[PDB]
Amino acid sequence: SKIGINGFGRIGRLVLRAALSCGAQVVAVNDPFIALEYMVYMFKYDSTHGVFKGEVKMEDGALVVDGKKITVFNEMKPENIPWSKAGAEYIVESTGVFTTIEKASAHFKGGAKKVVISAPSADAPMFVCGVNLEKYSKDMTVVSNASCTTNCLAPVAKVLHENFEIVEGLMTTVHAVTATQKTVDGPSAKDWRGGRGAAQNIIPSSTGAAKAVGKVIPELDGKLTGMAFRVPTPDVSVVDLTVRLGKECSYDDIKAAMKTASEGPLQGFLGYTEDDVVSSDFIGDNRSSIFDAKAGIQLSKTFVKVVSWYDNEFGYSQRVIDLLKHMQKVDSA
Amino acid sequence: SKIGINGFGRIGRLVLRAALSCGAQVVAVNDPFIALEYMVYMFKYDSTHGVFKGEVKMEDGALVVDGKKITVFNEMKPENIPWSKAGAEYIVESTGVFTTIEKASAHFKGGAKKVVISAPSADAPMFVCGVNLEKYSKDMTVVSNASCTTNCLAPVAKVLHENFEIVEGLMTTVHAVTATQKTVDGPSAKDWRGGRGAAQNIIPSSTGAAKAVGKVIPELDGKLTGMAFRVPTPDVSVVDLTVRLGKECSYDDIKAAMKTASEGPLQGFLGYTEDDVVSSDFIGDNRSSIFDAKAGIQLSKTFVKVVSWYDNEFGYSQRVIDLLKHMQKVDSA
Amino acid sequence: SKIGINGFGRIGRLVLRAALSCGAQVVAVNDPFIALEYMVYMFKYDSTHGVFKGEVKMEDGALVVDGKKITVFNEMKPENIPWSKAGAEYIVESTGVFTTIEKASAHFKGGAKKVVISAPSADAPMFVCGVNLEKYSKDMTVVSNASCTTNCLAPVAKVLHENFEIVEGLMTTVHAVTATQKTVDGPSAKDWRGGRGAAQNIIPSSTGAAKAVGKVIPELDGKLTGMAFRVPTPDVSVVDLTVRLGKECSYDDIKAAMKTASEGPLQGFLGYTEDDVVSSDFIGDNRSSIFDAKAGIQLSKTFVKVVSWYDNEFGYSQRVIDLLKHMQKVDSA
Amino acid sequence: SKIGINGFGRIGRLVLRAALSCGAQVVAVNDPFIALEYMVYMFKYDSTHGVFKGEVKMEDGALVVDGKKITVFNEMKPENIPWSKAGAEYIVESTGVFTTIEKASAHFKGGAKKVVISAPSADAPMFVCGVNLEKYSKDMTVVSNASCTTNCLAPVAKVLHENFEIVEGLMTTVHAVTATQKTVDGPSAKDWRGGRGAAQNIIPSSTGAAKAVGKVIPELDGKLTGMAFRVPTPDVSVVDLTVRLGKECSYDDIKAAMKTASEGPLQGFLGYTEDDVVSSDFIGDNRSSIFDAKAGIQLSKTFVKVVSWYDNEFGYSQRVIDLLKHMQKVDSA
Repeated sequence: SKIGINGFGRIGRLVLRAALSCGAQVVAVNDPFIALEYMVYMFKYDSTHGVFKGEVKMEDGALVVDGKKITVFNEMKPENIPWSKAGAEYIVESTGVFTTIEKASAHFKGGAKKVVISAPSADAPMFVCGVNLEKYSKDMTVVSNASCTTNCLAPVAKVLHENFEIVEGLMTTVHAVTATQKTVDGPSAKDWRGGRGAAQNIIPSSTGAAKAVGKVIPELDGKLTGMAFRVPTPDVSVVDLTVRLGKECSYDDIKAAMKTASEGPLQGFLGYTEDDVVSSDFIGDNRSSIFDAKAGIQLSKTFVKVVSWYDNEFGYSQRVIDLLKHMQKVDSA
Repeated sequence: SKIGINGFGRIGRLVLRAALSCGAQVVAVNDPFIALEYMVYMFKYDSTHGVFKGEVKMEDGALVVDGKKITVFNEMKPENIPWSKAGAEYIVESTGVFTTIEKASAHFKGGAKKVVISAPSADAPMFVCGVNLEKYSKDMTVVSNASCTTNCLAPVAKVLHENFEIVEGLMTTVHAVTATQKTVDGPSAKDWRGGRGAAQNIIPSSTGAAKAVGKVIPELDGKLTGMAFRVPTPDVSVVDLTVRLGKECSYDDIKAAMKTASEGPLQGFLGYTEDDVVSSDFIGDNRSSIFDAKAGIQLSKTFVKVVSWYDNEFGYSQRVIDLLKHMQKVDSA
Repeated sequence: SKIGINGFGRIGRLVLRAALSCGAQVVAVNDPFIALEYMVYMFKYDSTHGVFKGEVKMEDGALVVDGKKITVFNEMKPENIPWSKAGAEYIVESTGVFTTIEKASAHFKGGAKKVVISAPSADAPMFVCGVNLEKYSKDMTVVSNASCTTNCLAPVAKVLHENFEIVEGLMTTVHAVTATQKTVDGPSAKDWRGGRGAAQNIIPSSTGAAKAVGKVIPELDGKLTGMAFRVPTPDVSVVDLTVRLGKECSYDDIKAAMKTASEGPLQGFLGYTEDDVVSSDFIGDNRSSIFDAKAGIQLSKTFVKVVSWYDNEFGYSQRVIDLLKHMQKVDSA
Repeated sequence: SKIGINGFGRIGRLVLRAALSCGAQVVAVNDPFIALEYMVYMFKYDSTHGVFKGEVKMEDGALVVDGKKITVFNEMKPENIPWSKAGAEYIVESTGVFTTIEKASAHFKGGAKKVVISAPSADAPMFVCGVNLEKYSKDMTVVSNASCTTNCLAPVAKVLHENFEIVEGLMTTVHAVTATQKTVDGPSAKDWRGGRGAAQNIIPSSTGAAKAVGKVIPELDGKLTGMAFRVPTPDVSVVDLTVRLGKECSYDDIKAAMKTASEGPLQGFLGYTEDDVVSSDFIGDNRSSIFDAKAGIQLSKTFVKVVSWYDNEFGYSQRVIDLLKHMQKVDSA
């Protein structure tokens, strides 16, 4: 294993924090606007997932978590980050700014070599664990792993459709506060309705069902669209999908299906429940999207609605490491 | 005008304070577990809509609000509440415990006569402002006015449908906490997942869109269903409805259809905006349902989603007041 | 060991939950208002501390947790609960209604034997770990363990005082919502300003600075008093304590005083942090009170302010376990 | 009357909307990072305060509110702002950046003349309404007007002291969120424990009790100091003062010192109540500081604790208004 974490906040850290609990190589970190000694404190403590326990302290000028020397670097320009002097071959791009094959590639200049963009990209392919896989192979150097939501409907589409089809469909995500969403009104000079007070409000949000779904499981590319509400909730989020379906079924079969798949092949990615209630239970639930056989579920013959919940902050976080992995296997020879 | 408001917490209250921004008659209130000096203090102040101005004091042993003595009484059972010695014509039920003609009816015994249920009834007619109207005449003694969510969907159904037909559809209301929602887990002995931490979580919710709607705008009795989530938000609540239409059209006209309404006949009930953002603004917006033309709206050819926000606590408040009135011109002759 | 936990809400549970991370003996549980089957569900799930892993299910008509048969009973009257056919000698009392020697003693009639009140009581002893101990011996049958604030302030008192003496103090507790605190106003028929909306508001609250502290640590019994603020927070709580000191010293020795103590004697019960920030970290932190060296601290000669945070839900829960324990050692022989 | 408001967010704004409720002059705004038509929308609508009714529109390239052409401008450095072509006599400084005599004088260069610091300064005088007054006269061109908390303490200390004296005192401010306080952990490079997540947590806050009170009411420059907790709460706030008195007296006369002051001199600045509870009622209460008489107030013969709330957003908003007014009486001749 060998990895690298360009920048580090929400994704940046759990991705790291994830690497660790999994079997991922410690690395190099590189985050301007955060000094070596804030990261220790800044990754050791977590409002929502919280604290940690490793040997989390600095030493010979860098971060040593759990007794393992992970260089940390800084530079407001990646064509500059070392990985030559450094020697971490797989880089993860966190930042937010550096989303396109053009903006990533830039890694190398410095000295570097293979990349994964932790967000949705306009040119870069767009892996999602279920289906990612095959579509994926070694030609690929700057792969991109489509978001949290996409990762939540991905699974859930695949089941639904292939198995009953999906002819047309809509989706509501009930997002739970994000980095952006301001503490109390203000600018979103671009994002305007989320310039507003993030804690008193139910606030719409343009999103992407369109996005990876079409872009990942292409038989679709054109049948799903969808929206989002951002709510006080600190970390969960329930994706709301309604389908005109195709193969008349019984809400029931919706059940069985997702179950048969929770174990069969979506094994670790889709989960399935009926042991109800839940709510932002999932907080810390390394998973991908879980099916709630019974809650917010409802049928009308071939017109159905399902609920799937994520953990936005870290189901995804585990995935980057799984995307991250999978490739090594293939990539490595 | 003579009123009566059996009980008073959320509806009981704002329906009190409703009455007086109108041209309503004061009365008699009758809330067990609540003494006269609690009420004044308990009406003067509202965390959500709050404070007031009225001459808010006890006098010659009853409530005097805005220098206009309105009795108040207490008894755990309405077949005993005065209205005899009282002289309070139309009586409104808030409590919750007394929902059906069987249970309202009982009013009389004490000495009574004219009544409306602030909630869904089993047997009771079920007027909604827009449509309620002509279906309703004086045969009806104990008529009910189905709820908050419903009140927000009538309007929007009736435009949509009548106008593009609606063949099948689905709905998500994002409720904002209620009376019920435990402040930190606990029994819901009957209502289990909203027993849970109503301020950490998004919690599913059986609801009634087929409810009032079907049993209000008959032609549908059967094509709509839906569910709910209670989110932190102290007072708002966006109704999400998806429809397979009937008459192909373009989310556009969904636009003008709702606009012509807001003005034409759906005057003061349905509202419509295009000046976006909005959020939990609506707080204190005597209205009923507001189409949000552009927000959490999406089209796909004859498959669509519309978004309208309520005000659970008092858009409905003004309605009882109008169901309440309407009743009088007709009823009184 | 052999226990019994009469009832189970916030305390009954984490008290259960408690026994088990220790080496406490499971038992019998006895809660009107809750079926067997809802317990399992109500015990393994938790907004704030959540999920568990236990062999969490029922069997030959009881609760088996982690393959260990704990009987469950329900009766609205404890002089009625088995402890007889039951064989469980130390009962714990969570309810809330049964706070006095008079009220507890009760137990026995049915058949039973030895008890602790996880509440503050009129007449029963009032043990708190740090100090409690010695003043405690086998005479006491229905001894009680004064609350969490107290649990919070004993150590922090005892350290300051014995050590720089303490001539007069005041205290503010920033409490973090409770069972009571209605989700949207309402009755508080005896408790009024915590009948109001407790997710919108900073709502004061009478409290027991005086309570258990005088009553626990004698020499004070007249020098401390306080108040509380309930804030949105789901679970932590910070005691703010001002003292006119006695022995001049410097904010500093306040520091070593507590640190030297974190290790010395208040060992597991007092904490001490200089590694700042913290905030409602402590979430799930089996402890007692932790002193935050530098945060919410301030000096001026011998007039000072100190800050310790709790975990009202579950530092306290460990303690009942400890109180519950020690007794055994004394009591048993 | 002529005003001018450099920048405009939380204060900038309500000082606009404050002026207006007044008899202030409209003006010209000047807020880089915000377009003419976002202003209008951003002036119009408020999560906490909200909406308006004004003739809120853009016209001949400026904002006309309430049919009053108030010019707007944009550039990232006021030594450049017009006020010469322009003609708005008194400039008010909001932004944040530009807090010193040095920093505002800067204004001039462009063309301008008179100024106020809606913020604490290091070199600019510090006027609070109660005491600012006389200390103030015309040799002062770029005057400063201490902040929220201060404004809340000023009156309360002023009565207490003068009147019972104040020897040693400490304070707790229970602030409610801020422009800054990140909604999900994160940077606070300068201010770290507030970089942490503002919505989950109770979070310390350095403050200045020391600040303007010392530098306001001369006589104390040295007897007080304090801290702050931010909580969820969107907008209200309560200053917690504990004091070693000097003149003995008893909780009570604390009452009437404060009550006779509301009427007498602190007339419309300190307000005082006993019809208790309140809470984050205050929301929009043009005022300054209100003494809650009986709420988390406690004596012990010359050691007390008085509680007073503010409305940080806009009690201070009206103040700028009259610091501003007053200046004009004098300033003009």
